[PDB]
Amino acid sequence: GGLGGYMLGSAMSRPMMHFGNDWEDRYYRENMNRYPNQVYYRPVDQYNNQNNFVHDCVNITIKQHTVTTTTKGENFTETDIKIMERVVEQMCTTQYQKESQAY
Repeated sequence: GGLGGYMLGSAMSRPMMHFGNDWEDRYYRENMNRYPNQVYYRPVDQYNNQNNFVHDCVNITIKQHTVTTTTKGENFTETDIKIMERVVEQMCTTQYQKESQAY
């Protein structure tokens, strides 16, 4: 992620997400193309519970996406970070589910 050990998953379909209010739903519809469609992570063998994996997958993926987006001149607000937190969490979850069923 700038220092080693993370791997990049295949791209996943962006989910329909409902955020519980009109303004965030509209915001989401308009801004969702700006958020990742793939996750960075560390091998599944290296975590105790899916909970950690997910937590880690999320901060690292988002932080790296933030460096590549920022270099390009545009910035994420706190709302961006919040939403990104949720959707990257679901995607990391699908990723854990997928990598662990390696049997």
